[PDB]
Amino acid sequence: LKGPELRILIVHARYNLQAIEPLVKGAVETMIEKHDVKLENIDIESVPGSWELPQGIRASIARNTYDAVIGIGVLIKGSTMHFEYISEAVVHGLMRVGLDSGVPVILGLLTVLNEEQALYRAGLNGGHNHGNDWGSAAVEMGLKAL
Amino acid sequence: LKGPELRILIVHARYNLQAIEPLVKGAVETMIEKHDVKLENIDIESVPGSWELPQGIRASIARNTYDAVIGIGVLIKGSTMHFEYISEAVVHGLMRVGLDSGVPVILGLLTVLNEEQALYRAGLNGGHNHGNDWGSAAVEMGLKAL
Amino acid sequence: LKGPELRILIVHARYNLQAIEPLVKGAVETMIEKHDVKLENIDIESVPGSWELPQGIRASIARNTYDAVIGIGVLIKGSTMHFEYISEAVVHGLMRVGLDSGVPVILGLLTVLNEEQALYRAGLNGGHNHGNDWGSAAVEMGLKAL
Amino acid sequence: LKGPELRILIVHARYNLQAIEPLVKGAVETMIEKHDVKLENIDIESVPGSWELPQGIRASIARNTYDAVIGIGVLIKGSTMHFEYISEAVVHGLMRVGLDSGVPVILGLLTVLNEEQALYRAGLNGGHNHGNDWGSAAVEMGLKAL
Amino acid sequence: LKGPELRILIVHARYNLQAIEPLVKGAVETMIEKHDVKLENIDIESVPGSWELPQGIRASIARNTYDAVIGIGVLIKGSTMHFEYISEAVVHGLMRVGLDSGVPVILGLLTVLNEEQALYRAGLNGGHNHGNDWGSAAVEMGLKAL
Ligand SMILES: O=Nc1c(NC[C@H](O)[C@H](O)[C@H](O)CO)[nH]c(=O)[nH]c1=O
Ligand SMILES: O=Nc1c(NC[C@H](O)[C@H](O)[C@H](O)CO)[nH]c(=O)[nH]c1=O
Ligand SMILES: O=Nc1c(NC[C@H](O)[C@H](O)[C@H](O)CO)[nH]c(=O)[nH]c1=O
Ligand SMILES: O=Nc1c(NC[C@H](O)[C@H](O)[C@H](O)CO)[nH]c(=O)[nH]c1=O
Ligand SMILES: O=Nc1c(NC[C@H](O)[C@H](O)[C@H](O)CO)[nH]c(=O)[nH]c1=O
Repeated sequence: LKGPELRILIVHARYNLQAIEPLVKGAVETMIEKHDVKLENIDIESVPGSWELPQGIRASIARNTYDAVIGIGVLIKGSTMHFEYISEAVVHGLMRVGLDSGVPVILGLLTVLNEEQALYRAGLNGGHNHGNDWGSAAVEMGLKAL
Repeated sequence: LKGPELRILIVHARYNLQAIEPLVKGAVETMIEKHDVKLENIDIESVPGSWELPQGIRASIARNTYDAVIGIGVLIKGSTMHFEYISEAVVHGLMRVGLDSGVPVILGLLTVLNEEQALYRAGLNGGHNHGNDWGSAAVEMGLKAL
Repeated sequence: LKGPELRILIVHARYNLQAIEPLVKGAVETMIEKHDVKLENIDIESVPGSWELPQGIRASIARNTYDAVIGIGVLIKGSTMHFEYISEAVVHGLMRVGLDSGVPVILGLLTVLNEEQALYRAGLNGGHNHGNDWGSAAVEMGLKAL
Repeated sequence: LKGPELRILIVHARYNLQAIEPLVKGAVETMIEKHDVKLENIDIESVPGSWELPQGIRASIARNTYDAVIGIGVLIKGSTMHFEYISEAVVHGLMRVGLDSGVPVILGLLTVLNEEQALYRAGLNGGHNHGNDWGSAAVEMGLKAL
Repeated sequence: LKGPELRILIVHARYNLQAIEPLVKGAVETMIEKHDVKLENIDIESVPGSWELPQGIRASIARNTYDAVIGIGVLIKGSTMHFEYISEAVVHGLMRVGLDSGVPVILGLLTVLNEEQALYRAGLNGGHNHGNDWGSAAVEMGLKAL
């Protein structure tokens, strides 16, 4: 599946940047190299934390036109219930924004127990980079939308 | 109950295809063989993962007209909280799409602890294929809708 | 409280019929015998499972006019997380349908760990039939709605 | 803070009346004695159970005009998952009704493990009556609304 | 990032004031000192408890115009399930208000097991004041909104 005409938006948070960067890279590279997406057609915005993800995406969806958007963030369990509540709220938020707008929203949210799990799913320490999968999913949903 | 005039949509994810195929088959066969649904009147779309299910269904519901739709996906517990949050979000999502559109959405989502449980509910290893039940449910809700 | 003019709708699922029948009976009998509701004024629809409850109710609410509706279903914990997710989604769904329509929706949903608990709350094995309470609640909310 | 002109609505369920009455009293008395709210300006409706709370409040909010409303109910953990699902649904429902209507809805819902805990929070057995706090909150939000 | 023209709203609850004051201070000081936000351009409202947070914010969002709002509250686990249900409802409520209005809502909600954890995240006893981070997040989201 190739989408030379696809316009993709990527909004990522900045918490746990060590895990986030590889994820964004994987997503971008895969779209470009495996799906012929054009670098100029990929916008990359960022927000402070995962909580801002739904809101950041919604604001951008109103500004420009995209065929698909990927929300990327990394939530790690802490000592409080903060993680549980934010996670639940962000996941529902992302789903709402996609259903409300009609624009496919790909879930690049990692909700892990600790750092190691995040890094692993970002392709480090022998793991598989999940951003790659998200890249392909974005392309696919973008096309099926047209 | 027979629905020769019913138009049914089936959207399934592609994760855990070993479990998904039998489910789709069961659903289709049952509708055709037990309810006189016409093969030509059954559309089968697919999406990457369960997360795309609500969005895929919504997009299609807008394109064409269906009497009922079946969302099929298989979520398996992993090492992180990913499973819990995606499950909760997809289930609420599917319910929303059905209530928003007025089109009956049948739940063919399996949320299991491991592969064996999925395969079992797909009719393998002595289990009962749940896709069959979903097929009948779709037909029934489609008729009651008219 | 008597509601001779009340029009009540009862939508019940068909899973765990052993527990469902007594519940419907209790609800109907109580409304008729204790509240003077007229048998002709009580519609009884059914759907495959609890998941279809919100959707079934919504469809009917659009067709005819009712003063109150009772959603009856029985969900039993199985081996997977299926029970937890369906339960949460159905409960939110029923609440939405009632708030969206302005029509009182009485919760006749049992979310139990096993069969015995269901049967018991259906008035068998020394238990109290909860359908009765639901019957009275429906009548009361219907009147307060007018 | 005094609100002589405030019109307050109180909707309470009837389950666990032993705990509910003290709560309503505390709320009413505090508003009157500490905030100069007029007895004639306080409406008190009731519903069967906590599930009817959101619906009861919504119906009344449409009938008359209020500056604030207090939802009072007592949910006690039983042997099934009933408590968990009803609790979650009612809390979300009350929040929705307030955000939808723009009318402040004060949470006078107790979600406890057993009777003792309820009675205690109702001011009995050495406890502090929480209805009092709700009374003050209602007055405060009602004023800030104007 | 500097926002001399930004208008920021801060709504905080009054429960656990020992933890709330430092949080508000941190937020305000950071915006002013690190982002050139003007003291006159920062409104600070308050509400009784965290439950009133979404409602308070919504009311204010309707009155005036803000570029971003920060919701600050502290919920501590008690002996009942009260904490769990209020937390879930408030977090979803805040997300809704931001998505509904299009105005960025920063989450300054602490959901902790005990006081010590709250104080610690408020910058006391060797901890880092989280209000600071919230201040920067507000400024950032406010600008990206314009
Ligand atoms: O706290 N842990 C995390 C976190 N908190 C930041 C929050 O999303 C937000 O920026 C403000 O709290 C309120 O606006 N954000 C993440 O993306 N991952 C975490 O693991
Ligand atoms: O991860 N496990 C699973 C899964 N992840 C895929 C996800 O739904 C989606 O494709 C992207 O994450 C975000 O768009 N999807 C499933 O259907 N089952 C699983 O068991
Ligand atoms: O599975 N257990 C149960 C159940 N599944 C059926 C489901 O509601 C529905 O019919 C289809 O899954 C998707 O449309 N329905 C119940 O009322 N109780 C249960 O205990
Ligand atoms: O069951 N326990 C409780 C309860 N059930 C009643 C329910 O709210 C309703 O009246 C009907 O079920 C469906 O309409 N209601 C409460 O306020 N507290 C409880 O502790
Ligand atoms: O109870 N514990 C807490 C609490 N209850 C107050 C509640 O938010 C509200 O004021 C009324 O209950 C209903 O309107 N509020 C908090 O901000 N933190 C807590 O730790």
